[PDB]
Amino acid sequence: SMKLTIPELSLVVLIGSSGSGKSTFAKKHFKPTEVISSDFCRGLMSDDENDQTVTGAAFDVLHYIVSKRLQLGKLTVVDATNVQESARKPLIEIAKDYHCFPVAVVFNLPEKVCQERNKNRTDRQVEEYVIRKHTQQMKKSIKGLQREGFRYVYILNSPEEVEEVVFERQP
Amino acid sequence: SMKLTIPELSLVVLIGSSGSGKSTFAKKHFKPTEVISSDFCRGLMSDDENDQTVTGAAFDVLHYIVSKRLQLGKLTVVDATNVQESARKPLIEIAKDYHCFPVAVVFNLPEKVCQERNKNRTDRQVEEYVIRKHTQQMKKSIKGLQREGFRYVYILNSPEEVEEVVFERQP
Ligand SMILES: O=c1ccn([C@@H]2O[C@H](COP(=O)(O)OP(=O)(O)OP(=O)(O)O)[C@@H](O)[C@H]2O)c(=O)[nH]1
Ligand SMILES: O=c1ccn([C@@H]2O[C@H](COP(=O)(O)OP(=O)(O)OP(=O)(O)O)[C@@H](O)[C@H]2O)c(=O)[nH]1
Ligand SMILES: [Mg+2]
Ligand SMILES: [Mg+2]
Ligand code: NA
Repeated sequence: SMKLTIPELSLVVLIGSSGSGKSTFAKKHFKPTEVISSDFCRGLMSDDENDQTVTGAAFDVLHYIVSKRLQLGKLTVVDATNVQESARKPLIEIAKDYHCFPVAVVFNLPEKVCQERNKNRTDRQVEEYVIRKHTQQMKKSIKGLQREGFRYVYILNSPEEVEEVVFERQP
Repeated sequence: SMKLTIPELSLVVLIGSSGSGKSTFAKKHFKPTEVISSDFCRGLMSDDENDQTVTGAAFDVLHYIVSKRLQLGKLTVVDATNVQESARKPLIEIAKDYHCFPVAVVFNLPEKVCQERNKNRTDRQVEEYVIRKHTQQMKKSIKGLQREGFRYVYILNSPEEVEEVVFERQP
């Protein structure tokens, strides 16, 4: 098993390409109400999924809901790609604002693995260019995560490592 | 600052080339008796500095002393290069046996930084090829450290980051 320690009061930031299995992992490891996803927040703004005009407000709404949860001292997982520094930055600030530990959980899987899961998805899909870009972005992000303010940085380097994860909420 | 969390019961494994500032860092951040260096253990076997003829005995002594400390449940810092997996693995296994958390602190500094420091040393110096090799070995080591069994992996990527470090011991 790969034991990843997180404090009871954490902001768990999932980092990974579309198709890297963030939501699947989130559903396996955390309670449904602990998980705030970008899909969910966009859905509050529009029932039209491909509406790129609501993306900003959805980010704002994601940040706000997370802020209020952490404020209440409730462990929260951000289920969004988070492969751009600009997306991670406000989460870190939120975490530090409410004295939570920001934790990065990085799905450092090959692009091919994500591309294939994507094609095999029945719920919703993205175009292949999206995952190519995500994967490059995820990779460029790894080295700097600790410097960004993440107190614990856990890089999962393969499907088997992802599968073997057990969280220990010791602190 | 760069906050690194370590449990009260830790085996803190410093990982860095000769010249990367391990002992300097150890002296700044830890009590002298918490630090066990390969150089100290070698010195118990021989008067000659960096006596390469007693290396195996020196590391045996290091492992023994480290094991006895962890047995007493006392936080220990291993101040050796630890750039080889064969050097790290027994520390991980020692930690696991005494139910302690192994923590990796990696001095991921550019080679030239270490080379420069090396030449200004009054204590002892190594040849350039040694530091080249250590740095290569260190860099190769980084990705797999979590998988090796390190519970927390902290990579310090520049002197600035190294300087900024503050440890938080959660007891
Ligand atoms: O180990 C796994 C994990 C996930 N999957 C499969 O991968 C597909 C994508 O899995 P997810 O829907 O969990 O990916 P994601 O959250 O990272 O994707 P975005 O919302 O960012 O777009 C799903 O169909 C899932 O069943 C596997 O096949 N094996
Ligand atoms: O931030 C620093 C840290 C250290 N140094 C200087 O670099 C030199 C080496 O620093 P150390 O002697 O602490 O390196 P080390 O323990 O990693 O090396 P080995 O035992 O493995 O050989 C020392 O002379 C120190 O003063 C700096 O110039 N700046
Ligand atoms: Mg998802
Ligand atoms: Mg030293
Ligand atoms: Na999973």
